[PDB]
Amino acid sequence: QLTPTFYDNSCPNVSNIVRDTIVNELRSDPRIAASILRLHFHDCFVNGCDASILLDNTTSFRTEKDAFGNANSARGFPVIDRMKAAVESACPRTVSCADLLTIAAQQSVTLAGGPSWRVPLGRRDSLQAFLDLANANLPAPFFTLPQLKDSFRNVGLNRSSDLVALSGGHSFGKNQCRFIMDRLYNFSNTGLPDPTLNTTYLQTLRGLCPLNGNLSALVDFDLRTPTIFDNKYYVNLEEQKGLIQSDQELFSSPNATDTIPLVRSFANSTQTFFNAFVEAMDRMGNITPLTGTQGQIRLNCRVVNS
Ligand code: HEM
Ligand SMILES: COc1cc(/C=C/C(=O)O)ccc1O
Ligand SMILES: COc1cc(/C=C/C(=O)O)ccc1O
Ligand SMILES: [Ca+2]
Ligand SMILES: [Ca+2]
Repeated sequence: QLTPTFYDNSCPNVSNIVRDTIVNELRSDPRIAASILRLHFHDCFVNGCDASILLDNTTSFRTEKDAFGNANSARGFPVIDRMKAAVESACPRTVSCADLLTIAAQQSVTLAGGPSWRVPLGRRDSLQAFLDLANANLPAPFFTLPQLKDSFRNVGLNRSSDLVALSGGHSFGKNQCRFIMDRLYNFSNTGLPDPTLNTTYLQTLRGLCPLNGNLSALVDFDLRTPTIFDNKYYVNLEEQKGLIQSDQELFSSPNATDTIPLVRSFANSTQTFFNAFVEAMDRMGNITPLTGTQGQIRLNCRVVNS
């Protein structure tokens, strides 16, 4: 069983080292906190939270970094190496990359103004990466609500509260024009913009993402508080101002009978959202972990030991 006190004896300062590393990085890159949370998410949705996503290419297996969901998207890997090196110096061969990334995600959320809690620990590192599993498991921004739900259930999260609460991760962070071009100019081959996108916001987004423009240009997930982790992400949905398709569907989809009340619940109370996010976060963090003697304590998160 995973436990929050796993390193209280072997490395009582792991959480502190991780925090300081993020605090320093945030001064030169205010997007790092969001990037790190996403890395933990993409790690857990592929064979569980086993740091498989941090592994680089080998002649035997391809890195998950080249998955459609990570390629020219996932970021912050060097920052993870920095906190890892620091932790290894403070406590040699003690903290796994999988646990490190979990703590890093929790600290990122807290540093961004989100809830604060102690994540369960005791996960160990994988001996391989799963590129194909990543392309199949990572949900896409153009997914319908049914697909989004299927995606979460596929990894072990059956609750709609998991999807709605974890989707709150979009209360900060950036998104490329590339993933909303369809919503702005030609949604589902209708030749028209997505009707579930507020017309006034549509205009704003079209200005940031003109047709035939830079598809790599970055746009904020939350027009209200772009870098602050809060429940404003849900208020946007209620106003049809969710950035990507997968966001707005939680409130506009014909299959959203169960997600709508959850969206409103989180939008009405920060405490309600924070509690659900913590609960959902720990559930995601409990997806098929390697524990005990399974897997290893990777010294360099990029490669398997020795
Ligand atoms: C429900 C399905 C989800 C889909 C379809 C989805 C899709 C995406 C997309 C398209 C981006 C933009 C990537 C880019 O432009 O390169 C992104 C970024 C992000 N996502 Fe999600 N996401 C989902 C769930 C989540 C979850 C569960 C979390 C974490 C709890 C999360 C946290 C983030 C963060 C923080 C960013 C911004 C990262 C950065 O700015 O570096 N996402 N996601
Ligand atoms: C970067 O932040 C920290 C680093 C350490 C390192 C200890 C060691 O190397 O023994 C301890 C506490 C910290 O908050
Ligand atoms: C950029 O982020 C994502 C992209 C995809 C898929 C892209 C594609 O199939 O072209 C899936 C999940 C993601 O989180
Ligand atoms: Ca993984
Ligand atoms: Ca916000």
